[PDB]
Amino acid sequence: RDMPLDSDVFRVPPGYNAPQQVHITQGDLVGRAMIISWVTMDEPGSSAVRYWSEKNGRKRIAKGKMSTYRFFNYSSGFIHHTTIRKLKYNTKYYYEVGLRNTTRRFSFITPPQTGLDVPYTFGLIGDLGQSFDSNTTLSHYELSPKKGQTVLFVGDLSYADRYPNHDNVRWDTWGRFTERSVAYQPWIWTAGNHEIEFAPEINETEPFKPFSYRYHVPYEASQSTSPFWYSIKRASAHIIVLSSYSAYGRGTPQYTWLKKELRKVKRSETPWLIVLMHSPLYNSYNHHFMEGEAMRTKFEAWFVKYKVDVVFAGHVHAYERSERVSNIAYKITNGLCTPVKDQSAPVYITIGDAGNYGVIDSNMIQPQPEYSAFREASFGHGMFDIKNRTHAHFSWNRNQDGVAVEADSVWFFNRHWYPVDDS
Amino acid sequence: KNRDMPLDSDVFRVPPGYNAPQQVHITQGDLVGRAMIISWVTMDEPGSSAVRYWSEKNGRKRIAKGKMSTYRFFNYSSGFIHHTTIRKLKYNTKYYYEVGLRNTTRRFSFITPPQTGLDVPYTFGLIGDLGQSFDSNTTLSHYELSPKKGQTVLFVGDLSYADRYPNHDNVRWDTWGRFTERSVAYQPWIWTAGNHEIEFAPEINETEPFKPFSYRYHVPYEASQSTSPFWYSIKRASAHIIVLSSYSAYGRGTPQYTWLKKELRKVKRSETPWLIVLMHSPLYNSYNHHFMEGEAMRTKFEAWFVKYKVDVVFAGHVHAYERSERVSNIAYKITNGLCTPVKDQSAPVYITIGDAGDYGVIDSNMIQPQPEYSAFREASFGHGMFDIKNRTHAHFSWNRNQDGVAVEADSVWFFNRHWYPVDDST
Ligand SMILES: *[C@@H]1O[C@H](CO)[C@@H](O[C@@H]2O[C@H](CO)[C@@H](O)[C@H](O)[C@H]2NC(C)=O)[C@H](O[C@@H]2O[C@@H](C)[C@@H](O)[C@@H](O)[C@@H]2O)[C@H]1NC(C)=O
Ligand SMILES: *[C@@H]1O[C@H](CO)[C@@H](O[C@@H]2O[C@H](CO)[C@@H](O)[C@H](O)[C@H]2NC(C)=O)[C@H](O[C@@H]2O[C@@H](C)[C@@H](O)[C@@H](O)[C@@H]2O)[C@H]1NC(C)=O
Ligand SMILES: *[C@@H]1O[C@H](CO)[C@@H](O)[C@H](O)[C@H]1NC(C)=O
Ligand SMILES: *[C@@H]1O[C@H](CO)[C@@H](O)[C@H](O)[C@H]1NC(C)=O
Ligand SMILES: *[C@@H]1O[C@H](CO)[C@@H](O)[C@H](O)[C@H]1NC(C)=O
Ligand SMILES: *[C@@H]1O[C@H](CO)[C@@H](O)[C@H](O)[C@H]1NC(C)=O
Ligand code: VN3
Ligand SMILES: [Fe+3]
Ligand SMILES: [Fe+3]
Ligand code: NA
Ligand code: NA
Ligand SMILES: [Zn+2]
Ligand SMILES: [Zn+2]
Repeated sequence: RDMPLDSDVFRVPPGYNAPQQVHITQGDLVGRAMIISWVTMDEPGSSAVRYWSEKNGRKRIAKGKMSTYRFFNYSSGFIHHTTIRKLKYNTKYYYEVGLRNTTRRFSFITPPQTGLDVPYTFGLIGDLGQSFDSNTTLSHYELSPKKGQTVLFVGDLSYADRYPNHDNVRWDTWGRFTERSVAYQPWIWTAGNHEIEFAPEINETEPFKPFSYRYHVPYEASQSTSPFWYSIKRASAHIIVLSSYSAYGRGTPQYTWLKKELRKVKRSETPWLIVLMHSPLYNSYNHHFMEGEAMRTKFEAWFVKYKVDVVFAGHVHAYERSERVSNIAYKITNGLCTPVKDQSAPVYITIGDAGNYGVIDSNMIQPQPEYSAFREASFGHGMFDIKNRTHAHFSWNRNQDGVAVEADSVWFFNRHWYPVDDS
Repeated sequence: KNRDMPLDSDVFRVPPGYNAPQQVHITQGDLVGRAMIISWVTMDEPGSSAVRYWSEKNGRKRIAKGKMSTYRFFNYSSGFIHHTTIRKLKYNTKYYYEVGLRNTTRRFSFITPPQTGLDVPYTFGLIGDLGQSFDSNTTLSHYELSPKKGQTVLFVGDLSYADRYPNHDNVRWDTWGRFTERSVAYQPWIWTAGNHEIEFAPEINETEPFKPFSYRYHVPYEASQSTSPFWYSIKRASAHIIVLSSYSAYGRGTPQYTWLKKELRKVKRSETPWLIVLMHSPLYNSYNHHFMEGEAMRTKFEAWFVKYKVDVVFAGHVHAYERSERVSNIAYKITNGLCTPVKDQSAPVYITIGDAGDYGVIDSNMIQPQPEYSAFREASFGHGMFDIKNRTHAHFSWNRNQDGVAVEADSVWFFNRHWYPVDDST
């Protein structure tokens, strides 16, 4: 069910050395920067980005870096990453790439300065892939009247690793296909298991290699030492991105980083505390049942201690919304291993249903457990729409519904600023 | 509070002569025991990485050529580290070897193991969390003086504790190398990485995990088709030893997870009936210190250990001694309430042996009451011995530093899970 190579969504932008696979993401901690990324296929080209605000109309130049990689017998084109800095808040910018030969122009709008009541609408997309289902989900997202301003992407991007030798051409197609969204609004990247691409049989033993060359993240801005875990702040939200497939034992870099990062969160500046990871800690579907248990034993108690509002994950190709529950009272021999209602705990949402390679996960463990509020095996996407420091509205849209139809929706009451039972 | 041996202690003396090799240490260099990695440091100049070696019988002297490396850690600059692999050795024979051939030569010896086989006896020492306190020295002394005669040390992690010093003062890696040489220059120590080897110190711009340890202690990880030094397998006599990394990734689909799943399928109990796992952090631990830190890895690998009938899992990290019953806790399914360990005669025994001395502190606070899964636990310094007699029987003993070197405060017969799975409860 993967879209054929000649699909319209995979068309090559015309013109000699025209930039393609253009994508942007936040480039700093607070929203004044953007990483601009693209690929040129005919020759290295310039890594310069020309950009200007609509407000001041002053054309500026930022210089970046070009890189290449190989994977088995695949050789990449020329990958460009350029960080535009010192941007004004809440301002429309135009930017151009391909300054030496064929120039292409895009735009984005910077977020407002971080603050207590700053509204912002986040899209939720996971396990996207490049099937016709993937295209429908992307269409529904961009047609949504809630108007997403940034996608929180919970992992499993291209599924290129399903192809012979992970045929990395399917990374190039995915980049051309997603450009119509991510060239104009940031996607916040989480690494999933299809990004691991550990393939010792063809001597590719470096985890996350193609993904890490193609998708950069501002990980140094939160004093992380690795691209696979990091934080950003945007509007009223503090977003923590974790790596299900990296080390998280006590004392490891990721564990150390997260422990310190949670102490740095200021709910008086960013009231909405959001965690992204690929593998869900709470999941009542058959597929990947209990894979999240290892990270849960390490980090669940911290999520409760710090009153995380919501944890988004993918991996399971379906939709699930938990109750606020915790399973943190276990001590090996005390028998306390059943999740209980816990209003201090986040809501766990699985949103890995954007299409993958066309397969939905319909097998559910029955009956629906007490910890699960709502689950359905349909393709779709989410929207987390912050109104102010106390209220955020989450909605789930199905591909088989109208683009303005929400099959599930719930009001989030903030755990720090308004801890009322939002059951 | 500071019980570390002072820099001028006799165990830290520098071998005399210009560029004399120091911190000499060996470990198995291949999968089956026909090779040895020879390692050492020269301090005055790079020197030669050549190793001269010969058996005590035929006496034909050969040269193996190795590689030199250096590293920096903050304001520390290492000396010149040599690693050289001697290959194609004969089984069960004594070899002499010489390092420092350019200037000051020093000579040592080792005895290769017998060829792997079903009924091959072999005596393994167990040492965890050694450190360089006076307690550490006593433990090493007790091991060297054992009447049972250890032939290889299985070391379950936390080596030098240099990371406790300001800027992890890597001089304390050098001292530890000189201190331990009296043992490890003559018999292999099998290295497991512990949390004191991570040395993740972003505050001083040292962010490469395991850097000083991995420069100083090499392992034959390619021999078992691992892509990382931090997890690997070796076979020695009748034992198949799997070394895991508590502080590397082990999620589904990760390199270590993938490697272990495939490696367990390669185990042949008719060739190496004793299946032994090493890791730093214990999956079963009834002490307060580090209680339940092993849960995450336990969720991933415990069921595999039972499926493959691992005989024993050795760990350190807790600075005390513990021996579990044969139990498993693998039946949990979130909502089925099955989260209590049960007797399980396919399961390994879990032994915590992280009590060789560290920086001088014992972990004495225990979970009360002693849980059913715990057979024996005691907060004393000491070390262990896993003495394989044959394919059905291995004798494990625990010697305390406060006792005579021949006294075993705890001991138990292991009955092999493949050839003789009798209840061997204490
Ligand atoms: C924070 O955002 C909430 C969601 O928009 C606000 O609630 C909404 O307030 C409207 C009046 O401004 C009201 O018609 C809507 O029904 C309501 N939506 C709900 C409750 O889901 C909230 O407004 C405060 O709380 C509500 C319950 C009323 O008491 C309002 O008068 C309050 O202003 C916003 N909080 C603010 C603005 O402080
Ligand atoms: C493997 O080694 C075991 C320990 O040395 C052997 O058991 C010991 O056998 C002695 C002489 O047969 C006997 O005096 C000891 O009591 C006994 N030790 C223990 C702890 O049981 C074992 O020998 C077999 O097993 C024992 C239990 C008897 O049935 C013997 O008759 C058997 O030969 C060795 N097993 C082998 C070589 O297969
Ligand atoms: C993908 O969806 C877009 C927007 O609905 C449509 O124009 C395009 O033809 C689709 N391409 C496919 C399904 O290959
Ligand atoms: C890579 O190798 C496969 C065979 O394993 C072949 O079919 C494919 O065309 C090769 N691709 C390139 C770009 O050489
Ligand atoms: C490294 O810095 C420490 C702390 O300032 C100092 O005591 C030590 O002598 C230094 N080591 C060097 C410069 O080799
Ligand atoms: C360490 O132990 C050895 C052997 O028991 C002894 O000769 C030496 O003096 C000790 N060194 C210390 C305690 O510093
Ligand atoms: O083999 V002779 O140099 O002691
Ligand atoms: Fe997926
Ligand atoms: Fe220790
Ligand atoms: Na699974
Ligand atoms: Na996992
Ligand atoms: Zn996945
Ligand atoms: Zn430890």
